[PDB]
Amino acid sequence: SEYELPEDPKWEFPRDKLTLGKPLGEGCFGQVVMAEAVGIDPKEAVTVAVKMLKDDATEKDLSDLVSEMEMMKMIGKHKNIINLLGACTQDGPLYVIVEYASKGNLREYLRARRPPQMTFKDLVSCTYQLARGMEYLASQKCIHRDLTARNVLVTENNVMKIADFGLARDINNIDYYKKTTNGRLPVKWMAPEALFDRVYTHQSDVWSFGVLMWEIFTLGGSPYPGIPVEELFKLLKEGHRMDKPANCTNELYMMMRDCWHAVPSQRPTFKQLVEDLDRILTLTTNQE
Amino acid sequence: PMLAGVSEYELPEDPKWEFPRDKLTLGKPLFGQVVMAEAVGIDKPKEAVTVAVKMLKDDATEKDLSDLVSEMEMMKMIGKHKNIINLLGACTQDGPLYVIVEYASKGNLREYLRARRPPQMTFKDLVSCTYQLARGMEYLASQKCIHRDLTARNVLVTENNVMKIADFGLARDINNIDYYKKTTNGRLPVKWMAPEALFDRVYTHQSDVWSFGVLMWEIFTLGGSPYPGIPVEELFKLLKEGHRMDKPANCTNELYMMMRDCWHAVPSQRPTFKQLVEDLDRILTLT
Amino acid sequence: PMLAGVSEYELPEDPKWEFPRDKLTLGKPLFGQVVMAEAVGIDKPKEAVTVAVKMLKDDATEKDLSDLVSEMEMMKMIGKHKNIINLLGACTQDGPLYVIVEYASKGNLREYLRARRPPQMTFKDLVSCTYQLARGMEYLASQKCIHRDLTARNVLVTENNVMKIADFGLARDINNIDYYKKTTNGRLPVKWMAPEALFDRVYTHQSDVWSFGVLMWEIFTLGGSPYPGIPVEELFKLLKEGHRMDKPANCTNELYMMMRDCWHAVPSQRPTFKQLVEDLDRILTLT
Amino acid sequence: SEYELPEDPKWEFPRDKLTLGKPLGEGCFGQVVMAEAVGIDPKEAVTVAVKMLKDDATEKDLSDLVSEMEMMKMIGKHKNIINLLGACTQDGPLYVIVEYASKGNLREYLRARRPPQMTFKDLVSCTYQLARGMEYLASQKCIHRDLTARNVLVTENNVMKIADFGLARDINNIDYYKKTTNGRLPVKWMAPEALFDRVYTHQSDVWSFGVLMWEIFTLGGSPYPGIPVEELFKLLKEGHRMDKPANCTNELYMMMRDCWHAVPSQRPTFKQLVEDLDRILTLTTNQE
Ligand SMILES: CP(=O)(O)OP(=O)(O)OC[C@H]1O[C@@H](n2cnc3c(N)ncnc32)[C@H](O)[C@@H]1O
Ligand SMILES: CP(=O)(O)OP(=O)(O)OC[C@H]1O[C@@H](n2cnc3c(N)ncnc32)[C@H](O)[C@@H]1O
Ligand SMILES: CP(=O)(O)OP(=O)(O)OC[C@H]1O[C@@H](n2cnc3c(N)ncnc32)[C@H](O)[C@@H]1O
Ligand SMILES: CP(=O)(O)OP(=O)(O)OC[C@H]1O[C@@H](n2cnc3c(N)ncnc32)[C@H](O)[C@@H]1O
Repeated sequence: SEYELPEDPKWEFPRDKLTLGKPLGEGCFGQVVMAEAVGIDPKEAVTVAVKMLKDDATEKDLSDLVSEMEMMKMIGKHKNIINLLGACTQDGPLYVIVEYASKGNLREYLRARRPPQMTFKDLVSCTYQLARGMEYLASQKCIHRDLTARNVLVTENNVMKIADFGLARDINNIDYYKKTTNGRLPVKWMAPEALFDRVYTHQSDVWSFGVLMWEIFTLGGSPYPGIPVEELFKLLKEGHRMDKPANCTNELYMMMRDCWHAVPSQRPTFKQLVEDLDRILTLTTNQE
Repeated sequence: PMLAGVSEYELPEDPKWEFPRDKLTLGKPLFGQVVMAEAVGIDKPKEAVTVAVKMLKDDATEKDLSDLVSEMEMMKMIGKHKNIINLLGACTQDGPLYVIVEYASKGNLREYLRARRPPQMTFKDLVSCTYQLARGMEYLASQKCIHRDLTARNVLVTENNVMKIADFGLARDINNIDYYKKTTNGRLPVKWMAPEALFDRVYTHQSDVWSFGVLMWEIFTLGGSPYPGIPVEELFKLLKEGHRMDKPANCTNELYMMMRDCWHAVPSQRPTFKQLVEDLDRILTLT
Repeated sequence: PMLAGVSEYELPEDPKWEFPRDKLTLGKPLFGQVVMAEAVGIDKPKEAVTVAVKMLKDDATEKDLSDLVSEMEMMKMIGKHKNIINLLGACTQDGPLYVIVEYASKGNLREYLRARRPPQMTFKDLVSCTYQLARGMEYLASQKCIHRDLTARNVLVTENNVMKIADFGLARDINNIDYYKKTTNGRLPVKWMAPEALFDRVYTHQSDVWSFGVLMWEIFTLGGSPYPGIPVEELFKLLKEGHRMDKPANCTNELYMMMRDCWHAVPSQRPTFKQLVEDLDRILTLT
Repeated sequence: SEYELPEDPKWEFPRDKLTLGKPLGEGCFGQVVMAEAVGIDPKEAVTVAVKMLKDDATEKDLSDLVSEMEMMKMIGKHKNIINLLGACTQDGPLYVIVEYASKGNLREYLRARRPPQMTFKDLVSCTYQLARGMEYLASQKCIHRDLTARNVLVTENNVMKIADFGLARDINNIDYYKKTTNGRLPVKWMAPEALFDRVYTHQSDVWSFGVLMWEIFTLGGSPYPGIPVEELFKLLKEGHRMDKPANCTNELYMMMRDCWHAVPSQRPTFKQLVEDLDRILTLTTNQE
């Protein structure tokens, strides 16, 4: 065969049962399009999203798409993680078929529902759902490395879905100590040890989660407003951190600041973040 | 003297190229982002000229930042040429990095050609476009630079329909070092890569000639996508097996043989950019 | 609770594998350095056993440190096996990283065989050595590890002449990820690399089978150097052209066909380690 | 041809005029052997050193050897830089032919001439020669990146020769800002910005020179005695530096400490180091 990907029958989807449709957008690393997959699971046609390469794809783009597919299989299913539905890997272009999220990414979702709509309780719920998704990811021995609001999708029923696992790693046995340089990660979401010390652990993902929390409570704001990525390397070393969002309580801001402790072991674990957010969410949810 | 900690930024000064931030007004958008802008005095010290500004986005990675800085550095090394987008200035101190370059009102070549397909491009125009690009590459090669990302999407077109080679973020300076067996090329567009760039960890001017051949095919197909119907996923093996693209409809046998020569498996058997310029000049004259 | 700044070291704890520094006495030397040592209680809690300790040198690089840590991590993943050098313990806290492993009194296989060439090795011994190594690799592959650096110099021999696969610094865990198109392999020994590892940015268990074939050749030549008279400098092109090593003098047609099968260009056409073990067991029994 | 290296006639040496001899040692990345080259320059046979690959050479080893050859051609000739004499690049294994230094590397040279022989003036002279070599290298727009005593050779006439350019880079036009990760450089000779900030400049080589100075004045001592490379990353960030060698004056120790300023622009330039060392050397040299 002229193709290269190995067979994995349980996940393979027939190409003649997939109808590609409207493009959902370009990621410079490939493209996602809406599609109809018959019997992907009932011989019913369900709307899905398909990720594939563009004509100017590089070997890194191809390896990233394949890595994302492999990581999703390892992670497994979870309410707060975009679900892998199947793939077309044989006799043709690589198609990774995933759950379609009609409301788009979290940043645009929040920006479109700003006040002159999102309620404070809705923001806490979003944060809780994502903490649960990350707590699950970490328990599956996966480090995401690219947790941003743009990389979270929202379903028609407003469910938060962590997505974009192309940069994620499997740390079940190897932790890449001193060999993960991290030059392809978004600087404004990176923990200091990821930027300077060639490591990346679950605690580094906790730092990114703190930045994601800030994005949520600013209803889709861009991190470190007015501070170019160009001067952030030295500012971070100097202890500078983002300020408190207007629609954030002291308790939630202290949580963000704790995720940003310089010492990784001083940051909360995702298990602890889930416990605290469950308490806060419950108390902010009307019980009448 | 300078006190310590005056700037938290990192780029060194280069006064001759530095442009005042207060003289630049960023406009509508057009790895990073490019936006139109007005630059006062970059040319008449009071006249505002329309330019393009490349900068980082909020989700910039260290590779993105190093690529933008590398592009700026390569443009200074290469120097000015009619068929290369020219660097006009840069804001590198006390703020975000802005690389200011010539604005090309007609967009990239791919789109340019696609929008001018028969229902306004003439055969002579296609040959002219190809010759201009061969001249730009001959100059770039003489300046000891390998571009590595030559595609029609990376060629811009000005108001006066001048072809401008752009996007030097992946380019390398091979004046003294050639990166033999240490350039893995995983960030280059597969459909434009020579076999030795894909498999053998090298990249020479002859690898750019292979890319030029693909660009020629894109041009004579009026912005068509290379290896139609062939996924990049199976191209690695097809290329080793000797497969090559077919002749575009609006292409003469002479021009197609030129493309095929750029795709010889053995790099030294491909023409040099100097030879391509000489041949295209002759063809253009006889057209 | 723990106060901050108690340790300036970086490795996380793993108690079950940690060995007391005061129970380890470093001896004479044997990327880093390996030295003999005496470890009290690593086995009788009062008995000192002779072991080998791998550690960094004063000119260690971050790659050297990450490689030593990776080797330690891979050995824990792989688990114990008769034909794999076993990990005994490690000192990772409050001091230099010491990876403590089984001491093999007879050195590496290359030297072992060279010192036993006819003026004490028998044909049966060579087959036995090969089978033992096939068994070790079959186990490693079942544990979803790709070694990537299988050479006779990376095989150690114990006092009881047991073959032990060693040097897991370049090994990878492919339980869930296979590194497709992202493993460039520039740090692997060229003369032991499968063509797809050299040219196609992949590495699978079938690539280790190719290396195993080269190891078989090293074994039946009593520690000879692969591709004699052929510089690594011209091997890239020779390999693409289909060239393969000749049959060693002390090798039967059957064993040579096995080597040639490990060197099939198409990876799926090579035997699996499981098949190699089954075939070698039969040959060994008929010898 | 089955080989890959391009021709460069002016430097090519005939293989039949080169006789390989005794091995000078293994560098794990290749091997160096003594040899006789006839007419390499007079049809006289001069003793030279030849660097070549070993049978287990990797692609990095091959690319490093070729890079070293290319860098030496760019640097040019200098009294304090090991001289490239020629190479055999066609129709056979790559041989890079260089000046033979009979006294070996500087670390062993100093250790073999310790006191129960080196004089203090000799140590200052060694340091001055190396500063001159580096001042020249930097003016040629080259960053060495691997300046250690083991990487300095000494000739029969006690001339200091900077060697091992396999990790060096040409920064005539490109400076590799934020794209030089430096994971293959010896940690104990690395400036903090080289370790943490993905950059490498001439000022980073000045830091390494300070460590080399310490090696010289301890007569071949190993840097950061008793401090494992494993804990140096955090100790460096915390401002820790090596102590003053016994046979070092306050003036020379202040020079070392200045080479180790955390801020690169605060370190002296090689031009300044050469000027100060020339003064110190002159004053320590008997003028009777
Ligand atoms: C941030 P980027 O690299 O563009 O990210 P990507 O290219 O994956 O997505 C491009 C567009 O398609 C959207 N998108 C990606 N995956 C899905 C999906 N599964 N369902 C709905 N929209 C998606 C994404 O939010 C964005 O609007
Ligand atoms: C190939 P890519 O990564 O999209 O390239 P880039 O990130 O520079 O995208 C810039 C967009 O604006 C266009 N563009 C880039 N530079 C200029 C310029 N100097 N003048 C006019 N248009 C430009 C370019 O063709 C594309 O449409
Ligand atoms: C192939 P290399 O990089 O030399 O490999 P290494 O750096 O481990 O060198 C170690 C030296 O001591 C030998 N050696 C390594 N490990 C052991 C061991 N566990 N027992 C006995 N000898 C060993 C090894 O064969 C070589 O001679
Ligand atoms: C530190 P390493 O990697 O072994 O360094 P290398 O392998 O280049 O050198 C190995 C041995 O050969 C010595 N050597 C290298 N080059 C020369 C030379 N040009 N003249 C004399 N000895 C040399 C070097 O000092 C050491 O003793």
